[PDB]
Amino acid sequence: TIPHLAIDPFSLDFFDDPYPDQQTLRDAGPVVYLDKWNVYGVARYAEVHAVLNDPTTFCSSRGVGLSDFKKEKPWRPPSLILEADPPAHTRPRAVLSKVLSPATMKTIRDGFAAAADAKVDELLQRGCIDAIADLAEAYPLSVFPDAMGLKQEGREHLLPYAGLVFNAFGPPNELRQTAIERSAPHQAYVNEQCQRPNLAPGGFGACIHAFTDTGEITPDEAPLLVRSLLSAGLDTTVNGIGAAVYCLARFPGELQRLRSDPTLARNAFEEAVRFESPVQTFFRTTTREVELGGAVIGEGEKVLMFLGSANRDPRRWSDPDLYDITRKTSGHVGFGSGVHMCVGQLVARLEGEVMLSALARKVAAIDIDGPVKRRFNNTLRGLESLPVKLTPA
Ligand code: HEM
Ligand SMILES: [Cl-]
Repeated sequence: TIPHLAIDPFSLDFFDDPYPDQQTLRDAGPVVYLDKWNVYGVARYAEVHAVLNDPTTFCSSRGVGLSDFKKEKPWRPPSLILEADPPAHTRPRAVLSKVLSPATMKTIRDGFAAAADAKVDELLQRGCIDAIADLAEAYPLSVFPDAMGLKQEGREHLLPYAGLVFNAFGPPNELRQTAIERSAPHQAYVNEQCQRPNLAPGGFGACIHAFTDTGEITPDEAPLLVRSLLSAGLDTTVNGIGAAVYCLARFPGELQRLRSDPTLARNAFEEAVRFESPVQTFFRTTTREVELGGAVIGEGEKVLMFLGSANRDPRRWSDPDLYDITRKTSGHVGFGSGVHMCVGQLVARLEGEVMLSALARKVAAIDIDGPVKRRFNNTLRGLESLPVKLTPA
């Protein structure tokens, strides 16, 4: 009843060009079995959305990577938010929601926007830049560590640590095992910065620690919730902003529409998140035998969700393979869906909006002028290098 496929969604061949294989996965059926890793897969929007929105049946506390925490030891202490189910999930989630809330966004927006405008002005003086290192990486590095309240020393560990986290959700392939082999210095740095005395007043980290007396979290939970933001909040935005720049370089008609109405900046970024889905995949584990899209899945089984595929499923989207900055993107799953839906989405959108606004107001053309290089990661999609020439407006 369930078709078996040999596609390896964690192979470099897949990362290099996932879209044909994702159509094969969607068209094979609502539920597939991936013999390569002995997991179920769902690649259509309908089933991905259904799985995300039934956390009781498709739980996260046994890991959202391939590894089943009931069978293997986690490579690090489990996340108190990502790798927790209700009810344990609920109060830590509420704390991070209030830390990364609308009020916090109002406090940081002006500085995030000034930093984006200044970066674009700087890049325009250079003309020919690498939109990854010099923009997608440089801009979040110029705002997010400071907003966290991190000291200056040691920030070179942040991107390696995040790459490690997202590789570690994958299977035990060379990407994962190499990342884990080199991880000790990055974990040591990150875990240390999660302690209250190392987080500057008023930053996201100090705000988490300041929530440890309401009855929602205890002081011993705060370091791991800081760890969540340092795991999830930098590399994702790098790939999201890089995706948006890549899209504007490949779809010049859409750059021209954005220039003509810079208030499209926020939707242009959201559409980039749908179109390139920086977080491509992750898992749930079934807590019982369940029927999904006509197929029966046993208890204790890993289910791989293809978020990027769901965001390109023609059963849900018109012209899914077009980048359209006026698309109604509501319902895309690039930030997830349901109780775990990205708690940092307002930070992500703020960064992407103010960067695309700066581009819309200051740049007339973005032309690829060098070899484009992909960055390979078990669960993130993004570029390693994006050489562009920026023409000033
Ligand atoms: C374009 C940027 C981003 C993308 C594409 C993204 C994507 C996602 C997705 C798909 C999930 C759901 C995971 C699941 O259901 O298992 C998620 C959760 C989460 N994200 Fe993001 N994210 C982004 C930015 C951020 C930022 C900026 C932060 C923090 C400042 C952050 C922190 C978190 C946390 C803590 C969770 C766990 C939430 C929970 O389990 O309740 N993310 N993200
Ligand atoms: Cl760690």
